[PDB]
Amino acid sequence: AKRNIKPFDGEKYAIWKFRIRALLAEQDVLKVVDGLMPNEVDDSWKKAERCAKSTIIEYLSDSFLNFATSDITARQILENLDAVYERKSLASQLALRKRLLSLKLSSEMSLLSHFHIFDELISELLAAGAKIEEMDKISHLLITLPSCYDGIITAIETLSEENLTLAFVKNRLLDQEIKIKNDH
Amino acid sequence: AKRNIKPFDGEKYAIWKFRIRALLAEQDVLKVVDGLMPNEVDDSWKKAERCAKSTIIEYLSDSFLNFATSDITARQILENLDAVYERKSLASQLALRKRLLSLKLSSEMSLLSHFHIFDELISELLAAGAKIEEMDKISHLLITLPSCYDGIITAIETLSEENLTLAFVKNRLLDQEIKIKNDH
Amino acid sequence: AKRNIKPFDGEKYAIWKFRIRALLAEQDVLKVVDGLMPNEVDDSWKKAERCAKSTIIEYLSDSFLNFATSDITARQILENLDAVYERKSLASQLALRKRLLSLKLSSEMSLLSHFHIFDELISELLAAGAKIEEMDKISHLLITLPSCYDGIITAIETLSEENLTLAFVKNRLLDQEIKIKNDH
Amino acid sequence: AKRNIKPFDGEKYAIWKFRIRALLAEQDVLKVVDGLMPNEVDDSWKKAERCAKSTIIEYLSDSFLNFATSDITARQILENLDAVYERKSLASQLALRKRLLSLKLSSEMSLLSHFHIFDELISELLAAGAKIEEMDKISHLLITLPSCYDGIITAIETLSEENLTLAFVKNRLLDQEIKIKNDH
Amino acid sequence: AKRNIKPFDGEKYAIWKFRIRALLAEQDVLKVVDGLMPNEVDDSWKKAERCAKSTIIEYLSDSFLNFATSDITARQILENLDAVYERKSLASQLALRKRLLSLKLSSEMSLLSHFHIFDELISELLAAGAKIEEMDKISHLLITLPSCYDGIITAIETLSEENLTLAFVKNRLLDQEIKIKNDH
Amino acid sequence: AKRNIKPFDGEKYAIWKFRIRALLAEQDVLKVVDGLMPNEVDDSWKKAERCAKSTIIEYLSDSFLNFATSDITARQILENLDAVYERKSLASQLALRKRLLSLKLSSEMSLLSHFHIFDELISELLAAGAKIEEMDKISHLLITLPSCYDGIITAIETLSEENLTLAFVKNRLLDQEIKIKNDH
Repeated sequence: AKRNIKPFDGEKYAIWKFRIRALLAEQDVLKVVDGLMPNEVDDSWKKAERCAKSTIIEYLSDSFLNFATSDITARQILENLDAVYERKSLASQLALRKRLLSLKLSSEMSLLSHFHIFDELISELLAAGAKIEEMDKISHLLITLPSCYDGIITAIETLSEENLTLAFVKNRLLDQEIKIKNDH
Repeated sequence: AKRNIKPFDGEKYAIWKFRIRALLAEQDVLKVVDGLMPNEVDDSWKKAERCAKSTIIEYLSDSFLNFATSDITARQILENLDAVYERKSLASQLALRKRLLSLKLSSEMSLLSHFHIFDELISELLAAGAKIEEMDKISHLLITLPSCYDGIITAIETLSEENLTLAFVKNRLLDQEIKIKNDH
Repeated sequence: AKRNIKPFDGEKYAIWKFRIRALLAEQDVLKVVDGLMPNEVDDSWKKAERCAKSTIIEYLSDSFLNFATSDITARQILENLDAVYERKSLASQLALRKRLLSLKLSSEMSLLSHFHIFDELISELLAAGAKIEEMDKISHLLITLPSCYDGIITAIETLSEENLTLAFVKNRLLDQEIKIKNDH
Repeated sequence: AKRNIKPFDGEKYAIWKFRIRALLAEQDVLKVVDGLMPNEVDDSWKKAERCAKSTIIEYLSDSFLNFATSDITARQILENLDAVYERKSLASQLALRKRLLSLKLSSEMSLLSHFHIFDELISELLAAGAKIEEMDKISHLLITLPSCYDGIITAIETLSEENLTLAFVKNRLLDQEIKIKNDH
Repeated sequence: AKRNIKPFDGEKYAIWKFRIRALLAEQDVLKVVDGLMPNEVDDSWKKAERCAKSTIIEYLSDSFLNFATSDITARQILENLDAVYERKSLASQLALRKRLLSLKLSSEMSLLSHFHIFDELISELLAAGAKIEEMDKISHLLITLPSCYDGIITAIETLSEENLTLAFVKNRLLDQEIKIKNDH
Repeated sequence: AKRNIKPFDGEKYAIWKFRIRALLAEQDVLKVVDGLMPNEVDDSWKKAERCAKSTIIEYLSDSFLNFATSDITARQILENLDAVYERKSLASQLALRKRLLSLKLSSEMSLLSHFHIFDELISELLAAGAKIEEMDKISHLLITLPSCYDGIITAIETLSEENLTLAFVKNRLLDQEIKIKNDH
């Protein structure tokens, strides 16, 4: 159905997995991957499993068929791909946190690309066994900015830590980005 | 279904949203986005929800999938996108007003491209939350023109401000642009 | 359906309009644009309106959607496009007559491309609002040719008016250039 | 359906008409073009007429849409195109005969390509209604050959004028061409 | 259906004929061309003949459409193309046999291009009415490779013969080439 | 249906066979290949056989059409292709082992890509009839790493050979890669 999914070439596994899961959810098949295996399986379950396996095999590049050649269901294929490409290791978290704690904003880059990079790093941390909530994301985003945003950083941190959301902080930062680009 | 929609890469959100809304209306699915949530859900409503969510996910770039990563409906995805990209802000509208006031037609550019740029700026300013009347758009268009159009700028302002539509002014400006190009 | 209709980008509006109308007629949707609005609208009429609007939006560039941005029917979109791009402006007619009269053939040119250029100029001129019959088209085409064609030009202008058509004249000119190219 | 059909740009009209007729016959729609118009029209006839007209418009270049701008059926479009193009002017027949009378075999061209070109010329001339006997075709083919085939020319002329066929002459010419290429 | 069939332009007629016959067998139409004229004014027979003619015409280039312009059955069209491009002539067969016997192999081209040339020569002999079996093909192939392949040529020729194919020999020769390239 | 299948040209036969089998299963046609032939054949079985043969032929290159020239079914084509290109021979697997020995890790390549290449080679070797135990896979993986992994290799070797799996070794090597890339 959806043909905007680039075949898995070993790069950007999160995006491919998300698009495959969305496409499966379109066809009322995502219950196979997530839902528990019923004690008795009927024709509908078999058809759903066949459709999920066919879709996953179709959206895998030629070199990656070996993840599906064996007699393994779609959920097993996704589990194997997740284990190979999204592994929960403390070393990965420790390596990624140092990059996240040293991610300054370059002058030539706008806050939209910087926000995209920061969100990519946060999602990569969350892929491993990390527990980062909204407040930690806000704190990292605030500490990953140059000195021109000191006023908004001081003002935002004074706000109560119960209604703060990442979108609100991002909008407040973009407003001062617009203000700052005028004063430089 | 319709592959003329450019994936949303953070630029020209109004066009992308309009195209997505039109595509959803074609499939008889737009009732998810705008129609009220029924008290009792059925198979048709769930199918429409899934189809709308899958279409929106299909027509988003790889960077913007975090708007749909959460288990939320297509209506909520569009609401979040509206709040993050079509929010009403005063600083942004002030910057757009400055850009409109500092907009000058270049010699190389033709009046059609200048009109397109002016309409884009007006649409962005209106989305930013600045109410603009037709006469304000007409005055901006008149003052954003070079000295070659001074005669027609003076002539147009003398007309009564009761049926002066932007289309008539644009047509007259094109007609005199033909004469201006004839004399160069 | 058909992808042979190039998206509208401000050039060759008549061809795009005709192809869009033909595509709408193929899907039995042209009654929306041409047929009178019924007093009571049913599911079929609104479905046809949605299909026409989606088709026109799909075959419009991202810069030309400002007309359709307002929630208005496709018939009004076509009417606005016609008013903007097919307007009875005398200055455009005069400029296109001046360009058409001074349209001498170049040495490095193919007469099929010359016919294409002449026909697009004529189509633009008719869009400008100046009616040109057949005889004027043949006269302009004949006067646009060099002196090497004088024999066939005189033979054609000596022929009867009833048998004189633009396509027949173009065929005669092709037959003559075959000899001209052979005789070199 | 068939994408092998080249859009009609004013050249080789017979090929385009044959391809379009075959495509229409594929969809069981050619009955509209060829069959008599029924006194009472139904939904099927209207759908077939719409499909035929839409296909003809789709497989027409931008320079020939004027043949379908008027509100006419596909039958009338094909009739007008036949009237304009399915007629051989005196100059066309004279040019065909001149090409036949001045046809020669080049060094780089093989005998298969030359035979194909000669057969194409004969087919085009017969399309104009010029009856040609087999001996005339044989004489034309023999005089269009170089001087390297004089031996087989002398051999062929000595055969009785009762069993001379074009196929036998072509086979003998190819057999001699094999030796001629060997004798170099 | 099958679009891998390239349009016939007087090149590699055997491949095109095989693909066309396979496509006709897909639609159960081969009875029209291979049957002993079981004509009994059947509607199914007429439909099959029309479908065969349409399929043959679709996969023919514009140059070669003169082979099917007349009202001849698909069997007659295939027979005419066979008589034109598969001519049983002993002189051509002898010349091609000389070409095979004096083939050898170059110093720069890989085994794949040499195999393609050998396949072209063998197919042209089979077109020329020469009866060649698998063993004859292997014997012709194995006398053209350089002395670097003698170690595998002797081993292949020493085998028990019986059930060995040209494809297996080609695979072994490609493996030997892979082993050779590491040294030379 | 799916045109993503590269036509077979003697390279990567397993991928081509898997894609062809998947496509046949999609069309409800694969039952002719795996399922037993019924004693009495009906029209449905004949249609499925025709579809399978035509689909296999369509995705065979012009060089490999000789595998289906004779009157054979899809099963015969697939079994002949298996016998020629999927046979379990010493020569088939010795080359694969010699390629595994020379799979040195490059500096620009991450261990994810190198692990994928090693897995592809191991799967190809398994398809070559050479059964490989887990420890052999681990040793083959370990001998392809540079001197930067000496410590982890020694630690792995000192481990007991009871529950040492390839996944555990790969995870340890990836953690060591993180540590190494940190130390540069």
